[PDB]
Amino acid sequence: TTNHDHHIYVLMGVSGSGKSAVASEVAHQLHAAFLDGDFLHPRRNIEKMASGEPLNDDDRKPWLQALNDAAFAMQRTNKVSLIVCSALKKHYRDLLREGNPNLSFIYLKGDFDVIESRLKARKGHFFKTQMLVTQFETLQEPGADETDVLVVDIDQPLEGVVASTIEVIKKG
Amino acid sequence: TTNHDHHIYVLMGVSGSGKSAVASEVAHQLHAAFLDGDFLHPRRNIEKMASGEPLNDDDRKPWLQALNDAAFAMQRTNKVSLIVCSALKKHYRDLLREGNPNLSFIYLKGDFDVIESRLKARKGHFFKTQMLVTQFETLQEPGADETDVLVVDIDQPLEGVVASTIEVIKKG
Ligand SMILES: Nc1ncnc2c1ncn2[C@@H]1O[C@H](COP(=O)(O)OP(=O)(O)OP(=O)(O)O)[C@@H](O)[C@H]1O
Ligand SMILES: Nc1ncnc2c1ncn2[C@@H]1O[C@H](COP(=O)(O)OP(=O)(O)OP(=O)(O)O)[C@@H](O)[C@H]1O
Ligand SMILES: [Mg+2]
Ligand SMILES: [Mg+2]
Repeated sequence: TTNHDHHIYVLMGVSGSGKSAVASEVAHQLHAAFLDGDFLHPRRNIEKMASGEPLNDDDRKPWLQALNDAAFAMQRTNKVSLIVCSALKKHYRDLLREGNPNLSFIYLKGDFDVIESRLKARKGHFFKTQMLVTQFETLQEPGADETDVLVVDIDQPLEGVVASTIEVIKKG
Repeated sequence: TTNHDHHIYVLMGVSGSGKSAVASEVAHQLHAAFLDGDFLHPRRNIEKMASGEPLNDDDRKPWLQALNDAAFAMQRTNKVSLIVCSALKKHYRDLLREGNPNLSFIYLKGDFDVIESRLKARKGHFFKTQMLVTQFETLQEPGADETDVLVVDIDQPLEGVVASTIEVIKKG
């Protein structure tokens, strides 16, 4: 049922760290399945969000379980499946891990100043520094004790992180 | 909550019509959001199918309702959203339509001989005739009364199918 020769990689990291760009390119070049985790939020969450209220860990819980389940499905028919999910808290990672031993994470790791300039570089985008601060505040970095976590250096042009991500995926 | 300025396109058609190959390349070229609808099956459907049994329409309902919420979520942040779902039965399509007035279908239309040839050209694939035959039996072509349906000619090279898809997407 779990297909141990198929693997799932959750692209994680704070907002602006490259999750969508990297994951978009990596799936293209690898012919891999690709799911953006934001699309699994229940109707409930989309409406809360539209109304400007910020989700809570109790709201994230149903979203994450659906993420879990979608990972379970993707691994039924693809050797390599990529999911985009910031996954800031260890506890979110545990919820994704459950029942998916063939799941691992690729942490797109960068420090604050690198990500900030990358967020600023978008024409017309009004940058609120506080948004990023909190991202980093919320971030619970996966340490070495989290052994299904691979880490990729973002202080690199898009092509590099894409390559490092590929290397990380192919490394076995 | 319905962003009436954003749109969702459900690429549909029988097995082998090209849904995946076309949606992939098209989302790539348009930088559109993309969801393979098979990834939204509830846990139980996956197991049921893991066990070798085919889904019945009761199984499909919650699958489709979840896909519906997924389209709902996608249109929140993407101007163009692609979803792959063969959606053969009118009923499945209504399930998708509900609460999504900004959703429409893109029918990858073509006949047996053409689809057959293509499935057969898969290297290593032992073509089983009955499969495709059942697909066509099950197909309830969207007639003119389904006004949210766009049609594309599959009897054209992939990249033309792509362009024709791109053309109907940009047509408005
Ligand atoms: N390594 C890179 N080098 C230069 N620019 C990059 C790199 N990676 C991503 N970018 C750009 O920086 C911005 C942030 O990337 P992206 O949208 O993928 O981040 P994200 O992690 O998905 O953010 P969010 O989680 O908020 O949706 C984008 O404009 C993207 O084009
Ligand atoms: N118009 C095209 N011209 C030639 N070959 C095509 C064309 N479109 C798709 N193909 C090829 O035909 C095969 C069927 O395509 P594809 O896997 O995208 O169909 P599908 O609708 O997603 O089928 P399924 O629902 O079974 O996954 C693929 O191998 C694809 O590479
Ligand atoms: Mg993103
Ligand atoms: Mg397909």
